[PDB]
Amino acid sequence: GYRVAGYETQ
Repeated sequence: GYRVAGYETQ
């Protein structure tokens, strides 16, 4: 398996 994530203003 794997994991992934993201974040951004607006």
